[PDB]
Amino acid sequence: SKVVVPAQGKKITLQNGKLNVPENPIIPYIEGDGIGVDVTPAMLKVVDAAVEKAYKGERKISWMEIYTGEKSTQVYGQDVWLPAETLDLIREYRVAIKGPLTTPVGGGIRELNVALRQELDLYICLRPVRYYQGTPSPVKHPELTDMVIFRENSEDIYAGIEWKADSADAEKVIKFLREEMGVKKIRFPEHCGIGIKPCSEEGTKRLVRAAIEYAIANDRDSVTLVHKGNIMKFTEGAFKDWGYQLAREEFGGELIDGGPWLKVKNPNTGKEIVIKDVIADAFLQQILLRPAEYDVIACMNLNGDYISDALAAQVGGIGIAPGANIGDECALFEATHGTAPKYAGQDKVNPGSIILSAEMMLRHMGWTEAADLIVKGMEGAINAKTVTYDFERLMDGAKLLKCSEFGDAIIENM
Amino acid sequence: SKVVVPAQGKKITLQNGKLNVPENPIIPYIEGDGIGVDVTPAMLKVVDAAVEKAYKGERKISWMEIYTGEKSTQVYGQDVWLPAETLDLIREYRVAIKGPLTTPVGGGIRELNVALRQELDLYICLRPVRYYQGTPSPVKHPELTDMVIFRENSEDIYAGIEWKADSADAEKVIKFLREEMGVKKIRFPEHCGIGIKPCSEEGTKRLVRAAIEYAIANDRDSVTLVHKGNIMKFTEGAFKDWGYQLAREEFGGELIDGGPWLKVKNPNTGKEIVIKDVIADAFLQQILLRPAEYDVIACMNLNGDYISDALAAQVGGIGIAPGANIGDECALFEATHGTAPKYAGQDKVNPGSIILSAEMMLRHMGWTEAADLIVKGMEGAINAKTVTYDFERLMDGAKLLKCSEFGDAIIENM
Repeated sequence: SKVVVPAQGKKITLQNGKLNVPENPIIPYIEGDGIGVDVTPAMLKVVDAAVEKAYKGERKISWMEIYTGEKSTQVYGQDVWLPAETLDLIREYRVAIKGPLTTPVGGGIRELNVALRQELDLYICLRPVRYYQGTPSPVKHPELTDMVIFRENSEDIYAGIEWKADSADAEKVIKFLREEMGVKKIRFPEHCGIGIKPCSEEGTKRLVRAAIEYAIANDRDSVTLVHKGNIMKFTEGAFKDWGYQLAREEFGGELIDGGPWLKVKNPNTGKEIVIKDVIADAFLQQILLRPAEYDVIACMNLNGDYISDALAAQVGGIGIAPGANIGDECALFEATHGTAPKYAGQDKVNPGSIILSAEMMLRHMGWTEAADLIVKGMEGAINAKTVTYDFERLMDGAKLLKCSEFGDAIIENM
Repeated sequence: SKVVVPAQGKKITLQNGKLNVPENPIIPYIEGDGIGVDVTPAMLKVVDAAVEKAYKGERKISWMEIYTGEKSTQVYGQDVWLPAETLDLIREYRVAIKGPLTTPVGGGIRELNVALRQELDLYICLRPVRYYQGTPSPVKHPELTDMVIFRENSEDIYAGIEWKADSADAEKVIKFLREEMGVKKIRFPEHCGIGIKPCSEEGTKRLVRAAIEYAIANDRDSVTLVHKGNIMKFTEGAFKDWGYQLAREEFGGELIDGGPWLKVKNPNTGKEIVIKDVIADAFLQQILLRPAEYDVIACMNLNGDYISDALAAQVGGIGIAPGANIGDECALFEATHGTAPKYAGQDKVNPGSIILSAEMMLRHMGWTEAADLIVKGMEGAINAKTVTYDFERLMDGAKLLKCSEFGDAIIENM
């Protein structure tokens, strides 16, 4: 209704589990708030150059701007932060990419990134972190890290089922918990905010299934379920049990003797994938001390949020960390950083995150060659020390480029 | 009843907020399970040598062994993992130290470390991490880290208020949540485990008060409240608001203009303590990228657990990280690592954690000189590269000592 759908261009189609991508697909993009106005132009220019170079003119993307966050209120009116048509258009065109969003405070509105993932049921948050050679790192051996995070997006404490201290509602659930449930373990029942943490079997088995399938399809060495189940037995503990169960029941998992770890034989390479588990807090230490020991990671919402943020900081990739939200009907690729309002419009921040999320998009669409050209450009720009301010500060001998220019460095290294 | 209270020795007394420590105080200790049988002998020998050297014979500790975990079932019978008298004796003698505990699986028993902290209301988990010069680290600059963690011990998802998927109980609370509360946001209400997360005002203001007071008493530069309140508004968000509020209301906090950060003037040094906040997941990145920016840390149960584990791994201190649990009536000092059953009895693990927790104990008792001798011994053993297997693997030029011998290295560097 305020989106202009492209005259040339054809919708991607879902023909039962498989995307059928036209040569001129319409891809919806949300520019983003803040520095989105800087990074999104740079991504449109490098994805274009990459599909121009890979398919020699045969394919072209028809970008269609859709609206969410702050820009959605300048186009549809001050009150609408998430238009209902954005959810239909992402549903309909199947794959979309987006910049960073601003959620307002003061108006009772919940975190718009999380609202997109729950409203479209994009239950997989997929976060790949690997080291790009030559990026400044705080650790000794960033190159030992190469992990793929499968974070459950639809449940956990992150669902935002909670009530305010001294509200009638909070009072009412605390009364129910103490009188009807007999909970004698709330230290201070007065002035007490209450959060609900759900974990279901359908919720963990659809995420863990997507994680093992990723490991078979890409011959990864292992799947680690990380959880905090020694303390949260019936949610985090339930997640680890349901994940091991699904590996035995659907993938023919077998004990590496005495257990608890399982072997899954890859039906294609013949190799064995170890299914193992480690407690979340010891895991946060393990990724620093022994990163080469881990590979595909499956976890719940909150843990996945922390794991991905920590891992991305150790490889120097806070501003180049890619991400996707995948459900059964559509996928939403995204810049994983914030809107950084100070720098907005100055053309200086790293467009690295949204560009590498675009390579994940291209790859997901089957346009592997275009996708490969973007990570070739990336490795080359970085190695050329021809870099944006956030990497140049920490580097000796770098050439400082604006955000737009780093886009052009990616195209020149293609 | 099976504890033998020492014939010589006198009880520490609480004379309203202040400990009055005798020259021969009786200190209860729980040996611990696993490697506790190795590390606890080493701590008793170095604390002894340190109070022998500091006060030239005038003071002596009268150790009284009390029982919890696996050793409690060999002494009181197979069923009793936490004797009710252990809670009276810690209550009564005011300060205790303990080794690592085994919680059993299969018998419905909750994590005994957490049960001690809740049963005695030891609401402060205090975790100091600093770098000891010359220890192997995975990061470039471990010396930039010097933080003190104030972790809330009595509330959060850690209280273990939860029910099993498909239990009558879980069914009943999900029915209450969907019908009486109108929650339309549980993705999968069937086969769904439910955890409760409480956060109260009394719970966060008593922990944050202990954190600011620590910063005034030790002239630390800042207090950072780390929370995940952009998503959990009424618990994590409540914690950050109640912490800022208590800094304005009880410490005369003032805006560093426009806010949200506050200044507290130290009533003794005249210096200003900045009270600030950072979101938990960005914090996990910040401690790696800019550790020198942070100092005293206040957080809820789970976040504090992760923060302390991550920070201890970056300074190479997973096996020498000290910890205390402080309430108003007693304090429980502890080895923060696990029981490591493989190595138990082999006299080879690092006694570093329980020894440095003993220095915190000594310090808490007012025996500052004895406490100072132990960290002098520690710095010296490490610098001498006269070290236990866990540090020696990673070091070039080290001398490998057994667990007992490293105790003696600490005494020889005193």
